[PDB]
Amino acid sequence: MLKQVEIFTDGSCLGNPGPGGYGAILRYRGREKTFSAGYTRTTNNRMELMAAIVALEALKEHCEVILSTDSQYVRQAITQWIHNWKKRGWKTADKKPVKNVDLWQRLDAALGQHQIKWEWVKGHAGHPENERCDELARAAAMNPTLEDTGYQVEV
Repeated sequence: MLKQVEIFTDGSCLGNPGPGGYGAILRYRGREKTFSAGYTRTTNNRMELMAAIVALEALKEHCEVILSTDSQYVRQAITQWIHNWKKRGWKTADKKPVKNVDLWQRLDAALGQHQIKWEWVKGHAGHPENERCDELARAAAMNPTLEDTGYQVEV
């Protein structure tokens, strides 16, 4: 039995927008859950954020999570932006809503219930669980069954 919740996420997209997917692996309680789905039209950044959201929301009590992703998009926002995004009320310098604000808020709500430790691996030097992730991310994109609502060529 693992003392720490462990999450592995990945996201993929064939275009901009194009069919995309995500694969997340959750090591919770004594089980190992596997999430995966593809969306008909979307972006790689929305697929990479979806990975984490869908995984953190499977957790039904306050945990100590360790998250592993090679996503630079998430890294950058967690490391240099998000802090600033709350204080300003989720707005850009030109007073418009940040890109993917719908998912950043959704994720901010999920990150909120837990003790979160981030692990930024390099796309080519991670665990096999990151590889199984990319793999699912890929397969998903090759067969979309859902629609990414909050997607906008826009805002």
